[PDB]
Amino acid sequence: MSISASEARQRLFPLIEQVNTDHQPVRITSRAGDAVLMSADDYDAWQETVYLLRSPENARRLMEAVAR
Amino acid sequence: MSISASEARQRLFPLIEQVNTDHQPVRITSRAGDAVLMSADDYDAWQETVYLLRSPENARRLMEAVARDKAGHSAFTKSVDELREM
Amino acid sequence: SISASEARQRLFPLIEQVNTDHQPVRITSRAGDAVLMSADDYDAWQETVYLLRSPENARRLMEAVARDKAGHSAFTKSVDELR
Amino acid sequence: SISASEARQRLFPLIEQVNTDHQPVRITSRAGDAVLMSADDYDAWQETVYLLRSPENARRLMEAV
Repeated sequence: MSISASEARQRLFPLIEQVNTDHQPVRITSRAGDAVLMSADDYDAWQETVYLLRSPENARRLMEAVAR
Repeated sequence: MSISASEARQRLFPLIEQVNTDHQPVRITSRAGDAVLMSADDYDAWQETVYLLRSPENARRLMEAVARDKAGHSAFTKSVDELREM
Repeated sequence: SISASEARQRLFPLIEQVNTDHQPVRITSRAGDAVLMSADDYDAWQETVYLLRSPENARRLMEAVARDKAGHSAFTKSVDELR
Repeated sequence: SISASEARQRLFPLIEQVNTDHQPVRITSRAGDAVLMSADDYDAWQETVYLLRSPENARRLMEAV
């Protein structure tokens, strides 16, 4: 799962299945710059958690509630 | 709040009570420079959380665990709700 | 956001786009949903929170980014003053 | 870490250390535990986290030249 763009183009569909089951990023290569394909749920989860880390109480809340 | 080093020297027990009740940091101001007093549990919880965030997959797992139970839900919702206010 | 059919068609232009404006693209499909972002945003996100494990590293990152913008010329000047 | 009664005796040198060393100090006490850190370092930490919300800002943190 570090591949050329032209191959990522043909395999796009299984690559979407993979990213949703694996939850690892796929590094895509090109003359145009590299891209990462990742699952929407991993992306959302990461952006949401970094937003919540704005408030240091929030991590304590989250940690405390898990361990319940 | 924000107070001088000279009064914080006097009021250290009550500022630590405050910091671990209201969870708002206290700026202590002085000739040298200024400092911030906060709750240690807030501080450590933050660090350890960031330690676990090695990759987006870890963020997803942490969101799962929050999704597991009623305790996770309300903690999460409350945090979202504060964030909606500010 | 765009479908996977279309993302498959336009992948090459989407790869250059995502590295030009640096905005991620949401891709929906019957197989599931993905996002496509530049490898640079992705690495920068991961690395930057990893650095932030110690909150003290935030000041250090700001100082490094400022040294970066200032240039090699600011450092040569320091060298010269030290002599 | 240090007790709150040691920290009271030495609050000035402590505020100076924390600004010079750019490392926090843990304070343990009867009223619970607290962390003392440089105000500027606290502010940079809060600001950086705020910023990290976009993957664009993160990119500009990494590729700042």
